[PDB]
Order: sequence, then C-alpha cells, then structure tokens
Amino acid sequence: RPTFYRQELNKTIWEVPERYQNLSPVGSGAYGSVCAAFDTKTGLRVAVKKLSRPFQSIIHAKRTYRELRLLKHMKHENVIGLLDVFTPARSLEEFNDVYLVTHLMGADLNNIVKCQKLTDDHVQFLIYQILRGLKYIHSADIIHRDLKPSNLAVNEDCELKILDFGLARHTDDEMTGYVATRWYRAPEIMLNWMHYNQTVDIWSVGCIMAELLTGRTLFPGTDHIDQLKLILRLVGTPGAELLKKISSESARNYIQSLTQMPKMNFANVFIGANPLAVDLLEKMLVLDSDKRITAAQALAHAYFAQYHDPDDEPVADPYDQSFESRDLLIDEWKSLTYDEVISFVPPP
Ligand SMILES: NC(=O)Cc1cccc(-n2[nH]c(-c3cccs3)c/c2=N\C(=O)Nc2cccc(Cl)c2Cl)c1
Repeated sequence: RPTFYRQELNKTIWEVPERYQNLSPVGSGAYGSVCAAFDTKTGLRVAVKKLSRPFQSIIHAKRTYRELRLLKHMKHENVIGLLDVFTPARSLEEFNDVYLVTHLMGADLNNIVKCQKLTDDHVQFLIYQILRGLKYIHSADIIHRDLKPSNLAVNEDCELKILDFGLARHTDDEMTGYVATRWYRAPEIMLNWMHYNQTVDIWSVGCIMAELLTGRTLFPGTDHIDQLKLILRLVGTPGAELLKKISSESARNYIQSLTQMPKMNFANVFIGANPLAVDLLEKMLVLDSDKRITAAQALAHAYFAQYHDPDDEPVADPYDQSFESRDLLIDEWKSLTYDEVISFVPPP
C-alpha cells in the first residue's frame, strides 16, 4: 500500500498515492472530476478521475461498477485503457471513493476539425482508427452510444482513442436545443424508435466522418424534430419496411406525417470528396439500422486500403455483462466494486 497525500482542488478533497504529482483540474461534473497529473512511477502524464459519491444511490453504485468493469476490460490501442485504480480506504467498511487513472489526452477531435486543415489521408487514418477501436468494442457486445468529437482523444501524431468523458447526467435539458450532445446520435436512439443495437455507433462515425471532410456539423438541428428533418432530407424519408420496425406507434405516426423525400446525391453534398469516402458515408448513414455497414465490414472497405490489415485489427476477450440484468443493493454493488479495485493488475 503506497502513502497517500491530501490536497484540495476546487472544493474537492483529493487523496492520491504520492507517485501522482502536480495535479491540475481539467474537468468537473455531477458524476466526477478529472485532473492532469504526472506519474513519477511510469513517467507518464495521466488523467485521474475522482468519482463523486460513487455509492450514494443504486444507480450511482451500478454506474461506478459499470465504468470500472468497462475500463478494466478495454485493452486496445484505439480505446482508453486503465493505468491504475485506487482508493484511500484500507477496508470495505472504509471504502467510499474511487479514483481511475488513464493516459492524459491533450486534444480531442474538436481541437482538430476547427481551423487545422485535414487531408483525405488524415480522414482515412482518423476514421480507420475509430472503426478499428469500434470493431473491438462491438466484438465484446459493448455499445458506446455517445460517440462524438469530444469523446475522441487525438495526439500530435494523429493517433486516436475512443473514451467517454461524460461527467454529466445526460438529462432532457442536455439533449435539448442547438446542442452537440444530440448531433451525432442515431435517429432510433435520439427519438426512442425501438430497441437499438451497436450500429448506433456507426451512425455517429458517419456524422464524425462528414464533419472531418467538410469541417462542418452534418446534422446541427436546433431541436429533436429539426434534426430529424435535416437527417431525412439527406437520407430520404423511410419506406414501409422501416416504419414497421419503429415499435413506437407515436413515433411511427409522426414520421408518416412528413412529406416524402428521396435520398440525396452525396456526391452533390460532399463536393469534391474522394468517391470512396462518399461511398462509405452512404453505407454508414442508412436510416434502417439493420442495413448500416458494421465496423468489421467498413475496415475492409476500399477507402481504408492504405491502413487496413486484417491480422492487426483484433477482437475483445469475452465480456460478461450479466451484472446489467442483476438487482443488487448499494452495499452489494459497492463490495463488487471493491473486489475489482483490489484485483486490478496494471499493464506491463
Ligand atoms: N456508462 C456508464 O454508466 C458507466 C460509465 C460512466 C462514465 C464513463 C464510461 N466510460 N465508457 C467508456 C467506453 C470506452 C469505450 C466504449 S465505452 C469509457 C469510459 N470512461 C472513461 O473514459 N473515463 C475517463 C475519461 C477521461 C479521463 C479519465 Cl481518468 C477517465 Cl476514467 C462508463
């Protein structure tokens, strides 16, 4: 057990092993806060997330267990991995705080798409890495659900990691209006159409790819309805085959009220794009989620010929998500979490 030292940072008490030096706040939110620090043991610049009251409710306790499980499992070049996890607590009785340590990310993909001039080769490499990371996440039946530029860490070498930097609740207010929180969402998830699957993430990748190509938000709707309209205008209104799959009668009924519209010519939307980019976009941005290209399928697409390597695009180890269907008490979620903290083994 290392020695821990205390330090207040924005009215938060931080109690961290001594190996973590020079803590500087980089983000705050209802679910936690993050600091940059220097890890004297590895020489790495790190991010350290302190979870805010991780066991105050059942939903909180399960969310803390969930993140930990996720993070302990992710071992891929293009996905955030866990360097360390710690608590000041000496026992389960003491246990009330959880800190997570990952590699520090300077820039997100936002601090790239704005002003920084992107070649088609850069778009190729960036999206390739997103897809390579997604293949791995989806192989474990893990769905990101919230892919967007701010959830993608990118270094000076254009190397990329998927993460989820959400410190916030994800409320109705947060999904409302002219907001980037909603711009990358698959329609079926944005509007609660049906039970969704992992292709929600492919929709997001399409929105991201478009924006990288044009330097502009693909669907910057001023609200849910306006956004739907932006979408339908590009990809066309649904036919009867798709309407059947909208299991929400009220959703179905509204979407039938709309003037029918054909799918547009993408060559005329993405003027001057590599035709292979255009092609790939048309296969990502399909209304019917059963017919979207998958991550595995898209890696083999001609657009990525320069990067694609089937012997170096690995799948995940099996991920037991049976806890998700389980009904536990706070104390039980907490002991589960405690066990996972105790048993962490750092990477090589
Ligand atoms: N969703 C929940 O209820 C649990 C829940 C709540 C909050 C975040 C997350 N997820 N999900 C993923 C994924 C990566 C790939 C596919 S999903 C990663 C992740 N956490 C971070 O990246 N943290 C993180 C981000 C920046 C700095 C530091 Cl230090 C940390 Cl720790 C799980």
